[PDB]
Amino acid sequence: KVFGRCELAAAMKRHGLDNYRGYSLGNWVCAAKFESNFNTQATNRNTDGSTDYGILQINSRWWCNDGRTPGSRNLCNIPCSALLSSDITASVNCAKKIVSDGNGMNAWVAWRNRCKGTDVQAWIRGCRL
Ligand SMILES: [Cl-]
Ligand SMILES: [Cl-]
Ligand SMILES: [Cl-]
Ligand SMILES: [Cl-]
Ligand code: NA
Repeated sequence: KVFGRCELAAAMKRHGLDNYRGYSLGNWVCAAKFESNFNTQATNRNTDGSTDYGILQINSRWWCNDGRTPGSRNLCNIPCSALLSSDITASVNCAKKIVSDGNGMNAWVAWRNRCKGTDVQAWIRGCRL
């Protein structure tokens, strides 16, 4: 599923992501924009052989099981496929664990490089929330 901007903001809010760990909703929307272009089926292979999955490009090295990342963990206790669903519940639940892991949203390198410090409220501008 390819979400609209405000559609995704609303789904993230429903699932309690807004201001989770102090990160306003526009931070999450901006991160999704640059990680997946709002496409739940986004995947991207890393050089190390891990894969990133879904709207927030969550990595199999630590967070989900795909059966093909040797030595990896599955800290969200989910198949990485669950991260590609139209329903974002698994992605949001796992994102909450990632953002609580110590480095905040810096776990998402695209958020650090393209969202951090910017006018992230623009991402929820105009949205009926
Ligand atoms: Cl689609
Ligand atoms: Cl915001
Ligand atoms: Cl594995
Ligand atoms: Cl933080
Ligand atoms: Na894994």
